[PDB]
Amino acid sequence: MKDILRDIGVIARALDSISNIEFKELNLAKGQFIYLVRICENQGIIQEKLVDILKIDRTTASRAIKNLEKNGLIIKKQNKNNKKNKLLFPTEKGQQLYPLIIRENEYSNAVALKGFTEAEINMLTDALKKVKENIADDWLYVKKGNKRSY
Amino acid sequence: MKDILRDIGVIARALDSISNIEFKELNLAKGQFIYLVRICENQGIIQEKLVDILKIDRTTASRAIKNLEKNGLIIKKQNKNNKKNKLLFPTEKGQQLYPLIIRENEYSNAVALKGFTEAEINMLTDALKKVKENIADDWLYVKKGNKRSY
DNA sequence: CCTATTGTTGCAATTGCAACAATAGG
DNA sequence: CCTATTGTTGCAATTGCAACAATAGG
Repeated sequence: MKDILRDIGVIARALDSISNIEFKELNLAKGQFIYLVRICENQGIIQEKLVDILKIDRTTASRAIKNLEKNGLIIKKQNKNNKKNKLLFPTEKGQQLYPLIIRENEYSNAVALKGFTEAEINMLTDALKKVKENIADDWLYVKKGNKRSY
Repeated sequence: MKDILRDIGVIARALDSISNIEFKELNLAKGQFIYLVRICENQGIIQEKLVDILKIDRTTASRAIKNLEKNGLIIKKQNKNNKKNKLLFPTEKGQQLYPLIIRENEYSNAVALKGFTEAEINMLTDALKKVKENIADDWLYVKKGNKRSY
């Protein structure tokens, strides 16, 4: 069985570090861009749903989202039928940053996917989607506190 | 073209968070285990070379390597020919941790590579190798300070 | 002498395990 | 009432852009 955890970890460290440095121009912090991007596509969704689809810690997302709302990029309004859910909507400062973030994310994507044909990227989109699903259960299994057996 | 950066970010966050909590029992910090894995297999390596292979910040490294030596997990040695380079070697408690660490990583890799035939993982190893190489230039590009033009 | 390497700290922010809250929804 | 959901703070870290120092190797 050949390792894959290493390269995927390397590739993510680079792409995230590039995005952090480039987005510091737009005053976005270390990991704050992954939230607003997802919040802009799915308007009004909840911390717990983002925590699930993004696979980050809940407390880490809580304070990181507190700044995006403090610094005026998103707004957390509540629903009349739910006293606990906080529906996270983007502001006009956030709606204008989304087309720019898509360009850095897409240009970094084109640099990373340089050399692949249209069929090769789909074979890689499917392979990564499968790996993302295979690891989803064990992430919450360890996140809850349960001990793995190996 | 389709997007690949998003899934790669999710997979690397989950695999890292799983490894962090499970290596917390072995008194390794938030991201310290990635260094010791490489130092054990590359004895006499320098901190700068690790920064290049792992694609993490140089300041993030140096501060983290300090704890690795401060907590007796590795050792910083000086050479005769070079008063600038610090050849990094693991301690004895560092060597005994290596077969355990590549046992959790090995199993996390098997969970991630679930349902792939032996050929499908090679088509994935070779694919991720290019993506790692394709992004190698642009990361040091931005890290050094030069602005990127789309 | 000169420039790229190799390596460290000053703030200042993020990160995340506990540990604790409070509603949802039976 | 009960339990899963959803959420925030306490606090001790790591993390990272500046701003530095110091030898390597011409």
